[PDB]
Amino acid sequence: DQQAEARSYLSEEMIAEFKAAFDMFDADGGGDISVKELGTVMRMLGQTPTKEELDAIIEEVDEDGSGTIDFEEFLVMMVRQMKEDAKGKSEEELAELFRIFDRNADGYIDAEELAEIFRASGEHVTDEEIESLMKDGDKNNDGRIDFDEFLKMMEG
Ligand SMILES: [Ca+2]
Ligand SMILES: [Ca+2]
Ligand SMILES: [Ca+2]
Ligand SMILES: [Ca+2]
Ligand SMILES: [Ca+2]
Repeated sequence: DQQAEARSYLSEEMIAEFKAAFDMFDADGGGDISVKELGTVMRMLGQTPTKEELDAIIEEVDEDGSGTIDFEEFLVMMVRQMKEDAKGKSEEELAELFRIFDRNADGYIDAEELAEIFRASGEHVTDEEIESLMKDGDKNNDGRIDFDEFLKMMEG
């Protein structure tokens, strides 16, 4: 089920990129990645994992209990890393967006700060538009916009 889902998330084109990586990691070309093969790749990345630590990573994926990671398990592993990064890059955009707007960085975006950003972006925006904006974001009605409110406004 997890592998089927993983598969559906990737394109032919992505799978083949991953078969290639998989094949490289698969040092003996046997079709599945062992604790030894994974360690070589991790050591390479500069880490010092113990055999138990490698065994653990494999368990994250190991749905047939072989103690090794085969291709179907590899994509699940890759897709999990792909979704985590996308999520992490998405959050970084939001944190920094809020940081650009909050020029006096008191942790809140006010109507003036809001205006300057659109101003700076090169777009028109009327005092009525900003007003509408500030009133739809101000959920606790204190006139300013906090990170909680901003997020709600962003992801909508
Ligand atoms: Ca295709
Ligand atoms: Ca192998
Ligand atoms: Ca397995
Ligand atoms: Ca501010
Ligand atoms: Ca508020």
